Amino acid sequence: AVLLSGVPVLAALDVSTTQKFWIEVLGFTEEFLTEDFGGVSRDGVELFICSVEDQVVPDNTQAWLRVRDIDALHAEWSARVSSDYADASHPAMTAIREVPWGREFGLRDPAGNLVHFSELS
Amino acid sequence: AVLLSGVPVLAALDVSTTQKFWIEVLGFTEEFLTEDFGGVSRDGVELFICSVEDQVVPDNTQAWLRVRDIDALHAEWSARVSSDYADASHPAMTAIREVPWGREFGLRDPAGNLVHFSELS
Repeated sequence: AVLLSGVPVLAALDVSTTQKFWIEVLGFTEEFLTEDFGGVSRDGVELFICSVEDQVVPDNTQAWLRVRDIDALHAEWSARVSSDYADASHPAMTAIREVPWGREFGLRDPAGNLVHFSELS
Repeated sequence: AVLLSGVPVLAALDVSTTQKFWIEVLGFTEEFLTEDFGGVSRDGVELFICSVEDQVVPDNTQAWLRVRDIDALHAEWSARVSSDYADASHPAMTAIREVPWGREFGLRDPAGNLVHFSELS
């Protein structure tokens, strides 16, 4: 038995809207969408999105995506996603930060999930 | 910018205990452990484990791991993890199920996270 890859599952009270963001704003390709369960990918890296009935769940859900050329990716998204992280009514994206293992930025989606885009250095 | 891989983040009120399960029971290799944040991997596939203060979060957290030879993996774990899913006091593992996209089993860890081990067919 060999493990092949891992697929983070984001949570959302509204799967469809959250998936539309990952696709149209962030530039992921749709894999599938049902009412309760959605999937997207970019460069073969997949993320699923599953419905929940309590907002505390997505507000406490995270994922990491390892990237190459984090600078290009942040620039792609800088016009599209607010840098005002303190405003919880909209998605937002942090600046790129240097952390002890590499560089990363965080992105909070419309559902509340926090995804870390990171590069090892 | 190229995405390289995705890393699911499990939730837990007790990170250390949950990581000890993934390592000692499930046979993952430790990557790191701090009080609030842990990492493991197997065949290069990583999972992180992050602390939360509300049990509803891990009880509603999922991940998918794509595998090859799901039958070998289930057999590896069958003596080690109860098949009594209805008993919530211990980890448990479902039987392998045929789903419209392939075959899969679910594993609920001590923290409450549900991870799906799946094979495409």
